[PDB]
Amino acid sequence: MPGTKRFQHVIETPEPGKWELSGYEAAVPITEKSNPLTQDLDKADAENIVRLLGQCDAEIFQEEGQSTYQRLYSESILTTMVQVAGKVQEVLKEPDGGLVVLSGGGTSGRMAFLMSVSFNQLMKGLGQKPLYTYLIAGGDRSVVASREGTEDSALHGIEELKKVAAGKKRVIVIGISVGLSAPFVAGQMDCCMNNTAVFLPVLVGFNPVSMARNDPIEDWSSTFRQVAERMQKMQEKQKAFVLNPAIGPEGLSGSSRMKGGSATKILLETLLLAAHKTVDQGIAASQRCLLEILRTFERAHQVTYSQSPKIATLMKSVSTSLEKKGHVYLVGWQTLGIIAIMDGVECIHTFGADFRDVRGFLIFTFSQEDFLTSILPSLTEIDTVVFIFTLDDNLTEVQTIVEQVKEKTNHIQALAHSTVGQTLPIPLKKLFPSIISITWPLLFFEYEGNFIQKFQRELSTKWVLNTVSTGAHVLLGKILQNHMLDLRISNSKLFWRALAMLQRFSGQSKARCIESLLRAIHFPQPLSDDIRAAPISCHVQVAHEKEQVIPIALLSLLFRCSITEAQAHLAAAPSVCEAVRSALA
Ligand SMILES: Nc1ccc(S(=O)(=O)N2CCN(c3ncc(C(O)(C(F)(F)F)C(F)(F)F)cc3-c3cccnc3)CC2)cn1
Ligand SMILES: O=P(O)(O)OC[C@@H](O)[C@@H](O)[C@H](O)[C@@H](O)CO
Repeated sequence: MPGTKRFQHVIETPEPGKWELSGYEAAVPITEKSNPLTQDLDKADAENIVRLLGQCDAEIFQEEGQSTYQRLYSESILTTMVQVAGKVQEVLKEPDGGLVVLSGGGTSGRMAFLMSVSFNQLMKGLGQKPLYTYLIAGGDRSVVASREGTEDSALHGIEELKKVAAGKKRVIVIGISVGLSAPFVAGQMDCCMNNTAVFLPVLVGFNPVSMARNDPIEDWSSTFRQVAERMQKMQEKQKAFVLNPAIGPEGLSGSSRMKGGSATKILLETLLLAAHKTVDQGIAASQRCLLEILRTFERAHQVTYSQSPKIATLMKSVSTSLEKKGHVYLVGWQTLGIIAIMDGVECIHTFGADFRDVRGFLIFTFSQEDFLTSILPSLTEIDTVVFIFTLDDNLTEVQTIVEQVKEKTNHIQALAHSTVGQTLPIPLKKLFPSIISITWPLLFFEYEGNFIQKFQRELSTKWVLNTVSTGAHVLLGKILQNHMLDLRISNSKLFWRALAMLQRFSGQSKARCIESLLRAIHFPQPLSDDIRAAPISCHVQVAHEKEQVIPIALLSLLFRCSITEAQAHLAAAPSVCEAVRSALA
C-alpha cells in the first residue's frame, strides 16, 4: 500500500505501560534515547542544569558493568584505539602519497576540521608535510554554517572523498557519525571497503553496530548498519576498524553536538597524539600511552565543572538577554574563538534560534579594530558578551576590546585558561569581578605547541559553552521534558525523530502519527497517494520551510482534530509551549 515501503521499518507505538515489554525501548539506539537523569530538565534551575549536564558529560568516562555494552575504557575499545594508532603510524613513516581524512556531517564535521588543523600544526612544527585533511557534508563552508540538509547523500560523500584522495597511494578515512547514521559517511566507508589496496576506513560513533541506522538511503543501496557490520568483519583481518564506545544518551535527546562531539575529540585526539608522540620514540603505541591522555581528559571534566556556580551564572545572564530581546557574543582567540563560533551556529538548528541570538567571533573572523568599528556599535544595556582567551594570547588586544564593550553593556563575564600561578594583568581587572578562571596543573609536554594543553582547553571551553547555550534555551521554557519538541525537520533523521516524538507524546498509532505529520507538513494540500509514497527528502524539502510543524501535528492528534482546527487553536494560545503543555494535560 502507498507509504508502506517508506514507513515499514517504523516500530508501532506500544500500548501504554508496555513501552519496555514491547521491546520498543530496546530498539532505541543509545544515541537517540531520553537520558533519565534529565527527565525533568524543563523544571530544573540554572544550577541544577549545570549539575545534570555535568553528570551527563561524566558518563563519557564511566566504565563498563559486568550483559552490557563496551565503553571508552573497555579493553576491546582501547585495543582498537591501539591498532588504529599503529595503522596511522605506518602512514606517518611513509608520507609520500599517504593521507589521513577526517569526515563527518554537522558537528562531527566541525570536529573533523579542528583536529585536522591541530595535527597539521603538529607536523608543521616538526618540518613535516601536513598529512591530514577534513571533509564536511556541504563543503568547507559547512564548518561555520547551519546546514543540516547536506548529510543525506552518500554519492556526495563519496564525491568529496574522491576529490581529496586524488592519486594518493595510502588513505586513512576516519568516518565520524555519532549515531552511526549519516548517509554521507556510509558511502565513504563503503567505497573504502571496495578499494582496500588504497583505503583504510575507520568508523567512529557511539552506538553498537547492531543499533546502527537501518532505513534506506535514497541514493545508495546498502544501509549504515550493513556498511558498519561489514567493516566489523574486516577488522579481524585489520583492514577496517570500528571505534564505537557507548557514552550514554545526550542530556537533550539526540543532541549529538554535545557528548558526541566531546567524545569524538577525546577519542580521536588521544589516539592520534599517541601515534605521533610514539613514532619518534621508536615505540609502538600501547594502552598505557592512551590511558595517560584519557585520564587527563577526565581530569579536565572535574576541573571544568568545579567552576559550576560561575557557569550557572553565565547561563542566567545569557538567558536574561534572550528573554528580553537581546543578543550574545562569544569573543575568543585562536582555536577557542572557533569553538565559540561553532557553539553559536549550532544554536540555530538545535533551538530554532536566529544567527544573532548566540553569535561567535574569532580574533565571523574579525580584526581588533574591525570588531571595534563594526559590531561594537549596536551593543546594548540588555546584551551579554563573553571573552575566552588564555593568558598566553595577547592580553593587550583583549583589555582594549573589553574596556570599550564595558561602556555599552556591563553584562560581561569571561573565560580564562591558565597554567598554575600565571596572573591576570591589571590588579583591578574588574572589568571582571567574577571571572571563570580555569587553571591547569603543569604537565610534561615535549611537542613545541603543547598540544595536550590545547586539547584540554578546547574541550573545557566546549563543555562550558554547550552547557551555557543549551541551559539558556531550556530556561526560556523552550524544551519539553528533555526533548526539543519544536524542531525544524531539515533532514531525514530529524524527520524520523519528529515521527517518534509524536508516537511517544501522543501514545497513538504509527499510521495516525504519520498521517498527522504528513498532513501538517504539506498543508494546505491533502494527503494524496503520491504524497504518502513520496521519498522522505520530499517531506524534508517542504517541512524545512515551515514553523511549528511538529506542535501542529501533535495537537491535531491530541485533540483528534483537523490541521485547520489545530492551527487556529495554536494561534489563539498565548504561546506554542503553553498550547502544547496544557494540551498534554
Ligand atoms: N542509529 C540510528 C540513528 C538514527 C536513526 S533515525 O534517523 O532513523 N531515527 C533517529 C531518532 N529516532 C528516535 N528518536 C526519538 C525517540 C524517542 O522515543 C526517545 F525518547 F527515545 F527519544 C522520542 F521520544 F523522542 F520520540 C525514539 C526514536 C526511535 C524509536 C524507535 C526506534 N529507533 C529510534 C528514530 C530513528 C536510526 N538509527
Ligand atoms: O554525527 P551524526 O550522528 O552523523 O550527526 C551529524 C549531525 O546531524 C549532528 O552533528 C547535528 O548536526 C547536530 O546538530 C546534533 O546536535
